[PDB]
Amino acid sequence: ASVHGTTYELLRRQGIDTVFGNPGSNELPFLKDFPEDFRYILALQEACVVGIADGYAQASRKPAFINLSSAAGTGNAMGALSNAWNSHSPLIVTAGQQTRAMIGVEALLTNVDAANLPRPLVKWSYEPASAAEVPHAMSRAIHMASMAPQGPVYLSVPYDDWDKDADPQSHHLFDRHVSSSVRLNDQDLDILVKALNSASNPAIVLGPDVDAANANADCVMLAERLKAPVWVAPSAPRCPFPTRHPCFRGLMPAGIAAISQLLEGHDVVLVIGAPVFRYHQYDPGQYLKPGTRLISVTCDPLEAARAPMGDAIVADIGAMASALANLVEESSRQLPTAAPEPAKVDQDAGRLHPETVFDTLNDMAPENAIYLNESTSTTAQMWQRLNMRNPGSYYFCAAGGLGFALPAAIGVQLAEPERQVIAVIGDGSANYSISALWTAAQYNIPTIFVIMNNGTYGALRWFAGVLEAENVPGLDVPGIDFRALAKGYGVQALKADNLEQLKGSLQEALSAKGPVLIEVSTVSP
Amino acid sequence: ASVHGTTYELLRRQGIDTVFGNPGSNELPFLKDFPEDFRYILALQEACVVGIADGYAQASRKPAFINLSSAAGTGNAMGALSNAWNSHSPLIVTAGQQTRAMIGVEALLTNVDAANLPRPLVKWSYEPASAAEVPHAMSRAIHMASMAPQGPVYLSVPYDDWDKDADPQSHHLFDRHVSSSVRLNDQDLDILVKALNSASNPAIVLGPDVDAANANADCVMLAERLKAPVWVAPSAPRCPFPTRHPCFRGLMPAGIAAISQLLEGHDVVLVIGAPVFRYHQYDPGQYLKPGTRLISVTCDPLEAARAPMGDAIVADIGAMASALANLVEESSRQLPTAAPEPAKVDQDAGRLHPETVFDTLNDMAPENAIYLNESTSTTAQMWQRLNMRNPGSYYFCAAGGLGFALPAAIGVQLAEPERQVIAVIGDGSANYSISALWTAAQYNIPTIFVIMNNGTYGALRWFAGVLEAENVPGLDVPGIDFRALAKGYGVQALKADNLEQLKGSLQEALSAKGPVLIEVSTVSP
Amino acid sequence: ASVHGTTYELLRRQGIDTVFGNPGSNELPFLKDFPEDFRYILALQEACVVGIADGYAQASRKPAFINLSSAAGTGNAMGALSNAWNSHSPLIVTAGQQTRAMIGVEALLTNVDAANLPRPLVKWSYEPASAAEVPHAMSRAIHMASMAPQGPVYLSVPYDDWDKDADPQSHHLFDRHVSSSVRLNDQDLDILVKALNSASNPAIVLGPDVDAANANADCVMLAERLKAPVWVAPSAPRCPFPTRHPCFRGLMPAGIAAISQLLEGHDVVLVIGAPVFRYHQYDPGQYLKPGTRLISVTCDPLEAARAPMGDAIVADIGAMASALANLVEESSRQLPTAAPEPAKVDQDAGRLHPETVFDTLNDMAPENAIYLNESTSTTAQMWQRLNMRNPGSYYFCAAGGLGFALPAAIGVQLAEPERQVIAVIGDGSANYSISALWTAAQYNIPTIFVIMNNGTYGALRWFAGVLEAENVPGLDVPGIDFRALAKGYGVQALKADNLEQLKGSLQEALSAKGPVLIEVSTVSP
Ligand SMILES: Cc1ncc(Cn2c(C)c(CCOP(=O)(O)OP(=O)(O)O)sc2=O)c(N)n1
Ligand SMILES: Cc1ncc(Cn2c(C)c(CCOP(=O)(O)OP(=O)(O)O)sc2=O)c(N)n1
Ligand SMILES: Cc1ncc(Cn2c(C)c(CCOP(=O)(O)OP(=O)(O)O)sc2=O)c(N)n1
Ligand SMILES: [Ca+2]
Ligand SMILES: [Ca+2]
Ligand SMILES: [Ca+2]
Ligand SMILES: [Mg+2]
Ligand SMILES: [Mg+2]
Ligand SMILES: [Mg+2]
Ligand SMILES: [Mg+2]
Ligand SMILES: [Mg+2]
Ligand SMILES: [Mg+2]
Ligand SMILES: [Mg+2]
Repeated sequence: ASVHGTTYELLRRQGIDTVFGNPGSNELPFLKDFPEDFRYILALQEACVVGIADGYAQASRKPAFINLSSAAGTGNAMGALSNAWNSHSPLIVTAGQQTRAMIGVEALLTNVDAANLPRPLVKWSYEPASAAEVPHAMSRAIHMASMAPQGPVYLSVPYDDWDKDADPQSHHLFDRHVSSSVRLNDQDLDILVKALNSASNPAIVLGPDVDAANANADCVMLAERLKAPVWVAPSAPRCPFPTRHPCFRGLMPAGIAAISQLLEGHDVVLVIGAPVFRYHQYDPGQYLKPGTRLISVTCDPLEAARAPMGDAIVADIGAMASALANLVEESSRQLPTAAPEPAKVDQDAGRLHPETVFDTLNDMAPENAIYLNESTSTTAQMWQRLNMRNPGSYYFCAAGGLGFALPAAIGVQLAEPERQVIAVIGDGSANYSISALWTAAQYNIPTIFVIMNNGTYGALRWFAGVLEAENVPGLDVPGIDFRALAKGYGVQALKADNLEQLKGSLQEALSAKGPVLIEVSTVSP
Repeated sequence: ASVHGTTYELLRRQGIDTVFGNPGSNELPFLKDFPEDFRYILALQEACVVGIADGYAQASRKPAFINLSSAAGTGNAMGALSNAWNSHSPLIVTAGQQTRAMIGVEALLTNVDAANLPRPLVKWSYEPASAAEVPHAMSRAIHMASMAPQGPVYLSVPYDDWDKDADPQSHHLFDRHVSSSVRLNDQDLDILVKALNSASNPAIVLGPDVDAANANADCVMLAERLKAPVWVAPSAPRCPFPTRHPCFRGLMPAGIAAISQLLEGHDVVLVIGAPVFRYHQYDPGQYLKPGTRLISVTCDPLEAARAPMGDAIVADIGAMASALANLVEESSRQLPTAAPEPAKVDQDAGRLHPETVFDTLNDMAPENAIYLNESTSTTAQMWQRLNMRNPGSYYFCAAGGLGFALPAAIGVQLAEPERQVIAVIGDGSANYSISALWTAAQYNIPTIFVIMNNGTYGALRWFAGVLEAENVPGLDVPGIDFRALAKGYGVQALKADNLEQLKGSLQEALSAKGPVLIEVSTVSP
Repeated sequence: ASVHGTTYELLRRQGIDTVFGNPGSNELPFLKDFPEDFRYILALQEACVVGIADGYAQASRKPAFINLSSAAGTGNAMGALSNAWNSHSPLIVTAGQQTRAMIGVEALLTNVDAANLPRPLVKWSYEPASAAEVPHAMSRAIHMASMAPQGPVYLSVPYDDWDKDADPQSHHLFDRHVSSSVRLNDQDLDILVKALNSASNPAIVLGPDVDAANANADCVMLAERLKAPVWVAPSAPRCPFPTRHPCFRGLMPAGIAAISQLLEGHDVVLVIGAPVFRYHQYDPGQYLKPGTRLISVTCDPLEAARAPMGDAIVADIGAMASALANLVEESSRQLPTAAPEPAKVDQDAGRLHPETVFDTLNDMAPENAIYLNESTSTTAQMWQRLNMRNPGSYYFCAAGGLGFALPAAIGVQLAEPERQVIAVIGDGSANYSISALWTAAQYNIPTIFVIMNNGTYGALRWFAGVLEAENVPGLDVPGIDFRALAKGYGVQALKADNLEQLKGSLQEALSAKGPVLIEVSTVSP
């Protein structure tokens, strides 16, 4: 067998059947004789390639495979990799390298010091020392991406390797099963369970690794047993809990003082599947108030190490959530009562308040819709206004890197063909990965894109106001016609200048057979 | 509180009470006002500092704290860090940096790009962005070193940071408890247990993380239940099993073909706490023979990812070994019978055969002796000839880096004051970290050093023979007087030119009140 | 031809004929069939290997070639590499890697992520992607080490590469000539010359790259023409000027305020071949006083970029010094008058003051002696008391990393067999690379080692006093018998407890046929 044949067999035996890519010369010897059982999903720029693959991996809860073009292709994707790192996305990023005979002279397309290029945004980065090593290196990449804490990995392959003879002993790679599905030993788990049972006023905080693990239902059971309020950890990349469940208390503010104030009076705070904590704004104060102790369950040693307070347990979130939910006592305390309905903001017949948009989406979207958020000034209102009953219903750029949601929404829709994906994206954010629209059109992936057009980088104007920072340049983005951009890439386009038009446009989009972009005229901050 | 006061409080609250170091200018502001409850152990060169700390950590099964002098001090220790990486040794390596005001100009003693210096031999490497961050960074270092898979970490601290005011919120760091004491979920563990119970001819292979976890006794129970032979994984850094137990089969040869041949006919091979596998010599063939399947339990994702065959489970070795030992059925098969006694090699009244030395050590040493090995051509015979009944009885440089055993033997003896440590070190190896002897003398740490003097780099002569490599320079090391070196550093010295003298010297050494070096004249290969 | 044959031919065609090494398994296929025209110099630990090679390179003014054993060997040398980086030493560091077939599994002796290991202390670091690339990679290493600014480089080679067929086109590598012997263009050089000619009170500061370039005599001519005082830049690794020439003003204090004060009243300060500046102690103030402007000529862009003041020119020091010396006008100003003789310190019949030792060395040593300094508390007095008329007469650890002088003195003596080398080394410093003594004995390299024994880390006690730092541990190093250590490694040993004995010992050492160590009892600080 050739290295080419052996590598594709390894991929298929490990459950990989799709290649997300943008091709180049160094990758042609890999992509040739492309297996008939594999799919290739082309995107027009590498931030888009990786964003699509990322959405696909996060929604499918399995690794996604990517193929990029040497250093420049890899480099174009590095902003996307920053998000993937923070979301623990299992991405296998491969890039083609020059033929071994031309690497020394640094021929055009040589990826110099290749393994260092994507650092520090990958768990493992490597270029094999010989062609016959390639299948083994691929095996390492697959497992490194897939083991807790999941994350992106990078493999660079000289293009002449693919046609070389494989080592017959590579067959031992094909069916390897590697598990990190582990939980705290019985003795210490019993101690934890007793602490939870004994708490007088427990609280629960959930992060994105809960949704990644599909631990949502177990966390619901845990919250109901403990009769505990449930918050989502700040800067949330995913939604880990049904947002209209009686215990739900919403998205935590991303500030030190704000969080300790919210947790005041709670004697035990159990954090599951989140960093402690992904703060953003400078909001100095106490990490916790006197009387509150914190216990974190995380899949990531780096998270456990850097928490400024609390105990921690490093384990698989699925295994831990299931064990805790099934072991804790049913508290005799009263179940928390549901948060009240959000207020209806006054809305005239002109430009749309974001609150109006979210209320309308919630009214019209199917109950199993999936939302993506890259409308950076409206996140708090989005979290209050969308009833998300099911797992896998929300994605937001985990490192705050714009250019995620547009392509990721296409990958999510590919992963979940029966769930309508609706990406709510600001006019500023829409540009970073605008060419991803083409992939939706070409493959007829029926994502709906809602562009919130207020003509400005609103979140930055807000932060500038907070800083009392005057005379900041570059905050306005006038003069973008999103319907024309959609037409440019072959996506049906609609405009909504008022509520009547928004309702009409959404009705049309929800009944469409392909992707649709709706440009919404929203109020200026 | 100052950063100095807060950091020492964090260290003591996290169980650290000893600093292994060689001091420099950038470290004086850390070392001043040294707490009266802490010990400082000086060594004269940094390979020695780190080797001592490494032995101490491995034997104590807890992190050891190191303080080195900027880049040059760190650099002098990097060979020692290579061993520590391979042995999963929990080492907190700190180094002083220039004052922040002088870093930009690159004043003398500036550690440039400090965090990159010890890579790739550390789990985490960092320099804090401000003085008030230092305690938090130290907390991260402690936990990163201590979490599975354990390993060395690096923290660089500008010397002006220590006198600055600490953040009062740093108190939340002091008592953090972080656990990685995890094992496979019940459902999948039951599957594993059933596979072991159903095996017709199981075999067990154990690596150093078993001894690190003190899982030895549980592995004995497991082997007795399964009625399975037990091998030690190749290139063994520690001894994970009693070497005269009936199931014990010794050290595996470090070759691909040799290992698959040894495992032939075993249907299930369970590897615990080892890489799969730390081969050395080129010995091509099948990774496993038809009919053999392999299951690896490892604490290290990097090990699980790179195994060329078998399934893997990434979990704590202590928790897994205990669970397996207590869950498996007692097989009705016959218990394996003990390996026969080693042959007595013919010995005249002249220079000592290594076999004679090991037999004599085994005869005379206490049953709870601890051995270290850096006699590179005699390892196989050492493993056959020493009855090591107890955990923590053997150490060998885990990355094959010479200069480990001499200082490590001092750290081990410090960790285990009631167990006689005997380091068996070749004449070549003895030189790498020779100045460590001084620390044994100064602190009266009563390690016994047995120098095997055959005048040559014997293992290299052997490998050259294997390669049929002629005209290799640099293989002979004549003209070293080890008694004089011992005298130079204040250690009692004895010579053994024959068996009578070896017995006399060992009797003297075993009754001595301080460290003793015995130079043994061994046969030339 | 084989890669082995082709690589040794490249080395010899590029002027390399000596390998400094400590061998290991991965290097045996390189070292076998060692060419009869090459020398191999063995040292017993890698800090010693690199120190010896460094002294050899610095004194010979040409690259030195080193061969180390995988990661652990490389790591043991990293403190030595820190000095080599700061001294711009052209060192070609090679290390053996595992066979390509065993790299993936990370067999024992695999150097993981090899090229990152010596960073940031090398100019270039690399592992070739195939065997046939090895000669080209070696060519790159040779030239990278040798081009201005000179420095260490690193090449990792899988051991199976050596026996493979070389590319016949590699012959084009053999005779490549690469020059960086460049100077400022005529127009701008004329501007510089006019500025120097027009200065009313110029001063000159010289650094180690002057001595490396053998630009010393040209700098003497320049100073005589400009009638300018000459200082040596702080933390001096080499001596760039005759120390009894009338213009000489000595070693600058390594402090910001001290230097600007010394330069006050000088309108133009010309710095040649030094960083601006290698300060050490914290001594805040003005970088330059009003009225002083600075112009730096440096071979190193990194130095030019980081200077906090002045203009800079990046060019070859030899070419620039020669051009300036020959272009400037002869000033009608009076030539500076020579510094007065140093005072004779009172000396009784007991332990030696360092001043006495240096005066005695100056009295007894040949006029072409070469000194090395690792007596850290006595540097200022050494610089005042040794008349060093010739180039290449002084070396001091350029990054302040101890363990340099003892091995470097052996390399310098090998480079300069007709010039008596005298290394003055503190009792503390002597231990870092003590085993280097063996190389001097084995190859009969007649270096004289003068150990200044005061029982303490004196420079650290001094700095602690400056910090008013109390209760610092680890500052005393009692109980070392240096005569016994010398005997241990086969070097003739003498002791000097008083001046009479010092004179007798020096007379004996200067007439000896081999290396000699003199242990001098010096006064305690
Ligand atoms: C790749 C990238 N570039 C720039 C930013 C900075 N940025 C920017 C430019 C924001 C404004 C986005 O504007 P929008 O139109 O998408 O949404 P809002 O008007 O609701 O803020 S929010 C923010 O953090 C970023 N996060 N990521
Ligand atoms: C730091 C370092 N340098 C060099 C080596 C190479 N090496 C060397 C030099 C060996 C010979 C050791 O000789 P010895 O006298 O200690 O023992 P034997 O004579 O029994 O081999 S074994 C080996 O791998 C190494 N492993 N580590
Ligand atoms: C590799 C390394 N380790 C530690 C130091 C710290 N250090 C040390 C330990 C000094 C004392 C040297 O003592 P000495 O006996 O050689 O000389 P003095 O007594 O004259 O200071 S000076 C100094 O910077 C260093 N520079 N380099
Ligand atoms: Ca906007
Ligand atoms: Ca030997
Ligand atoms: Ca001293
Ligand atoms: Mg258990
Ligand atoms: Mg699907
Ligand atoms: Mg490094
Ligand atoms: Mg379970
Ligand atoms: Mg103890
Ligand atoms: Mg010109
Ligand atoms: Mg010469």
